[PDB]
Amino acid sequence: NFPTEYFLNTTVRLLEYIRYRDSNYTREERIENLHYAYNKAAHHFAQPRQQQLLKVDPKRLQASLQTIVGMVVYSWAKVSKECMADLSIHYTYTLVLDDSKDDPYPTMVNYFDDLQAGREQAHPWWALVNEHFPNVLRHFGPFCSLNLIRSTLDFFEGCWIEQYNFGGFPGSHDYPQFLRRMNGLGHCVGASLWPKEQFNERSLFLEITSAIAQMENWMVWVNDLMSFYKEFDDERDQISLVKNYVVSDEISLHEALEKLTQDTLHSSKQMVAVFSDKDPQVMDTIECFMHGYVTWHLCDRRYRLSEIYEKVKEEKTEDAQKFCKFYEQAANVGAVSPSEWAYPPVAQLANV
Amino acid sequence: NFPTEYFLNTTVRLLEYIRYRDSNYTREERIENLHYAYNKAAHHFAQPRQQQLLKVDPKRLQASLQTIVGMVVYSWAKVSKECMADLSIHYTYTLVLDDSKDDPYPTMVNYFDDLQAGREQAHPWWALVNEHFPNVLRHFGPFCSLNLIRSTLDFFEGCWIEQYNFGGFPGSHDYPQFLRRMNGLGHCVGASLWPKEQFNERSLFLEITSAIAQMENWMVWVNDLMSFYKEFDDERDQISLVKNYVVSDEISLHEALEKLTQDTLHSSKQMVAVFSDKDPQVMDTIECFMHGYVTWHLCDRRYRLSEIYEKVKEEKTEDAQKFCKFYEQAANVGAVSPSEWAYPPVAQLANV
Ligand SMILES: CC[N+](CC)(CC)Cc1ccccc1
Ligand SMILES: [Mg+2]
Ligand SMILES: [Mg+2]
Ligand SMILES: [Mg+2]
Repeated sequence: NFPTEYFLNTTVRLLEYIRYRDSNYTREERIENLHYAYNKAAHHFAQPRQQQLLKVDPKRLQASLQTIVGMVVYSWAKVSKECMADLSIHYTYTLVLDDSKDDPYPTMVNYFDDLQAGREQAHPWWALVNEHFPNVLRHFGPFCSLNLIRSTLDFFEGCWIEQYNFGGFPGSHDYPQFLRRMNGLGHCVGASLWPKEQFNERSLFLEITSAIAQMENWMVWVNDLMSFYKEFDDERDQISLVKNYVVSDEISLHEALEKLTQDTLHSSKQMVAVFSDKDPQVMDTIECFMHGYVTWHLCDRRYRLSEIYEKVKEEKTEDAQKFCKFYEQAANVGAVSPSEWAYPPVAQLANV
Repeated sequence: NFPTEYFLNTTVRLLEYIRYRDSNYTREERIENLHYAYNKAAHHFAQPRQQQLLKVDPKRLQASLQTIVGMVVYSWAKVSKECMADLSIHYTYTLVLDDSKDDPYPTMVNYFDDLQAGREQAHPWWALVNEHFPNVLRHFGPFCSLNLIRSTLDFFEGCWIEQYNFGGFPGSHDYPQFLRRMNGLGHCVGASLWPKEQFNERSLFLEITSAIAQMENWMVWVNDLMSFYKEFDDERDQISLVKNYVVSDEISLHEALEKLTQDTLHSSKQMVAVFSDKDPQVMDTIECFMHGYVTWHLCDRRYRLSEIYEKVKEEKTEDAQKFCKFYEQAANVGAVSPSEWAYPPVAQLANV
């Protein structure tokens, strides 16, 4: 019984308030990048070693690779082409784990010993991610790298904790954000926004650190919101910030939703206050990520918000009128045919 | 300036909530443990490798190791002697890194590659800490270990950031929590309260995870609260959670203090509220930690809370007397002369 209606009352405030307006790229640029990124990642995930260690249903690997290339490209609009590709590999790995089961425990028992000795991790995921990492890290200075590493690590714990579908003992007010922060790849996204070929870690240490701290919550709440739909009646997505707010904080799915919104709205207000007068170049990237990020949410299959445009394309509310007005802008700019960039299929590359 | 009355009220409330009371920890036992831990550690830090790779003025090392042994022994009341010893070494390392003013950049440049390769780290602090870690992790299961490994890493970055003496951009509301969390060592503390020889993560996963989640905030805010007296006039330490709230949030020092207190009390309440009915054995570890922690704050000279007792030992106010009650209780069990356990000095062990 997805609340609907109210969903719009939320989405609209956010979009209207952040003055949603994806302006980055040109149809003739957007595709150049979608294809470049998809091409490298797909060639990578098609190798035998990757194919044999990453346990993923071919179909899901493909859908994920596409949702990721879409995310990297639409949000990291100011980084190099190579950078998007390598980021797309790293984020495609994390998405595989985010949607998977399997118990880590058995393989994580000698984690730190194998680490300190230089011995491939028992867990296949760690074995492939740690092997690939260097191709992501080369694009960054040391500090931003630490952030990427830590975050990827935290995210690993989060997925683990998530495998107990636990929303927290009622009255464990802290639990909710504790868990969301742990699996939101906050510091990983925020730091990967600053390639060294384009930024000087030491010269912009303060702005970059501030961006990591602030963007962590914006980035995650916006997703907690936009994807409230697709994560509604799905297992594994059963445990979400909103849903755990209810359990742990003891309130109604209606209030928890208002909570997430009042927050998201504030994060947004402070992003601007803080980064407006600062280095134009920084603002530009934050700006592009924020708009591009929303464009992707209103366009990728994963979040399937189409099943809402075509479910309210009728209800003439001053609310669902704005929602649809927005959804339109989005697809208009970011709705592309996979037939123009996502090819050939990863599988087809694998059996060669 | 200085809310002597307001502080007292908040302190008594916090002590009340957590039920600050009579431990079953006998003063003769406290001394057994204080000496055991101090001894293994002093012998460790007196090793030559340690002696030449750890840059710390001998007197501060001596003092630091002592403050730590006290903190551990008085708070990890239910763990074995070896456990207290090994945690005492790891926590002394961390505390010692704040004395370092050296830029992590040059040594962090090849962090990930040396790591993945199994080559000794460039930054000496890492070389020692990572080499000693097994000595600590062996006391815990895999889950709990991951947590320690992560916090220590987050800790390293926080030190890095703190080197910039930056309290946050005005309006960057998410910065103080971000930073305090970065170097709070929360998930480390929380996860180190459950040795595998006494608990089973698999069976108590949700209880443990939840503790980590709530303890992270409790432990850091309670420390920020007790430290609020010594740091009040400390022009040296410019960036403290509260002082950052002042700058980042743009509020009066008093308003920020008001913020900490609310979070601290509320955090305390929810602690009990959530763990009273839970496994008895677990609530004991929690219940005891909170008490010794406070006992330690009340007893370690570094916080100079005795200066307060010396200024309200006669007022006939309910708060003022309640305070003294608790203090004399703590002094009763905790006030122990260093001569009784901390010997011989590390310096003397080093020449031998
Ligand atoms: C990158 C962070 N994200 C983006 C939608 C929001 C918290 C979740 C995510 C996790 C794992 C793979 C892809 C996306
Ligand atoms: Mg996830
Ligand atoms: Mg998910
Ligand atoms: Mg979500």
